[PDB]
Amino acid sequence: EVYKLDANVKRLEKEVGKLEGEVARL
Repeated sequence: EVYKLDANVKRLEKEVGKLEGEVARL
């Protein structure tokens, strides 16, 4: 369970970062 969750969070970390990056200049 934990092994998968760590992977989920790592991916979300990247995805939220990308979103924060795209709305950053708006």
